Amino acid sequence: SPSVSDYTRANFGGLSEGEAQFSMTARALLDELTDLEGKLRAKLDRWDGDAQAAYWNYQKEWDAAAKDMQNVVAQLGVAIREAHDNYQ
Repeated sequence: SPSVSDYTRANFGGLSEGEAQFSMTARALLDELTDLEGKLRAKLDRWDGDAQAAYWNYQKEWDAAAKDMQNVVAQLGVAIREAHDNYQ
């Protein structure tokens, strides 16, 4: 019943809403981890040697996982723009 055009605009609306939600979730996670790293580093000098070594390995892992979310939303944003025929 609706036209091809009606369904097409509806689909681009959904893509835009989804992209914005995934972007807000990625930004929220980055803020929370940056805040935690500040708190942990305050007295890192007073930790046991083995625990200090653990920190550098575990920090590396949680930061990489967060960075991956951010890369995914960047690529999705570009793909959606080009699907709209917008190359600027």
